[PDB]
Amino acid sequence: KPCCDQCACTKSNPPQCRCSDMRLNSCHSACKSCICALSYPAQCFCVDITDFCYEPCK
Repeated sequence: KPCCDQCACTKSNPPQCRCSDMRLNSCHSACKSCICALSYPAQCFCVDITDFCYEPCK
């Protein structure tokens, strides 16, 4: 499951939305571009800009 607690979206049709929340070692299953801190363990964000927000988690 890909979820997202912190979501962000530009006001526009359609909107580009990024997910700001930050995981360790890797991004969620449906993240194309994943950008992590070079360090163990690693702080990974998903920089994808999809045009809808995923739902929260847990």
